[PDB]
Amino acid sequence: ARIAGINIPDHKHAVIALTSIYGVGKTRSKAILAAAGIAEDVKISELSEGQIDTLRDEVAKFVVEGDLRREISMSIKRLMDLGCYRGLRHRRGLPVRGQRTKTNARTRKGPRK
RNA sequence: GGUUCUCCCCGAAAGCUAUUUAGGUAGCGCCUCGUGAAUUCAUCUCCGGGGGUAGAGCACUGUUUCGGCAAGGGGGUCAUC
Repeated sequence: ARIAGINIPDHKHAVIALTSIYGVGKTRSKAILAAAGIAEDVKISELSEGQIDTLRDEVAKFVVEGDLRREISMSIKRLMDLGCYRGLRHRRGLPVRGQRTKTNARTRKGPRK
């Protein structure tokens, strides 16, 4: 299938296109392939009649899609409700990694203006 | 501006329209003289009408207050935005 989340890309290797499965990435790809006992030399283009099962099965074992994107974003407000550092820093846009906001932090403040 | 004898009858208008017209003039309206015509015309009563003014009203068009108060809120305090 195209499974959970619309589209699975094709005209490229199986592992690759599996990285484009909104919560599956570099490792996590070849880890499903290893599981499902199948190659990456073959593309997804070929979509095996075996691999077709394991698509939904192994992405069903991982927190992915809406499920993950829920939980994370539920927790950005969780701390926010409790007067946490991690909390308020999200509504100023600020980091939590001790980064340079004397100079940098132009992914947290947006770019130079 | 002035415009000269007499008697008798009826008797206006200062409105409208147009005008290089607005103190002019023309037509009409209104007067007069004559000739036709009509229970024509006029009034009044009775009978039938359409009316949007006066008055009144506040649905509508706007406008005004005052209670409540569906919604908005300016405004303050607080948070996470």
